[PDB]
Amino acid sequence: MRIKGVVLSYRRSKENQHNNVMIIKPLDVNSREEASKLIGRLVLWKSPSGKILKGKIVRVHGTKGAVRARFEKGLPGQALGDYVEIVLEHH
Repeated sequence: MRIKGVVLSYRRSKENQHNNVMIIKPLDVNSREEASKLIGRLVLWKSPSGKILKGKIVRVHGTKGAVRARFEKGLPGQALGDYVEIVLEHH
């Protein structure tokens, strides 16, 4: 299963762990429960660089089902409105 989402916003990782954060609103996930069972799942975002960065849903945002994912590559984008695919990893 891959869930389709819209990156509402990005956050520049100023931390030691340079993992580019994003406020994703999954079109299928509009409940807190459906979002909370996605903690750890692998999000595939398409960077403007023409690369598919892999990320991890670290925590959800409210009851809206909007998930917040940190991407290992930590590469910028500012592609506000771009689409992701949340791979139901389940480790």
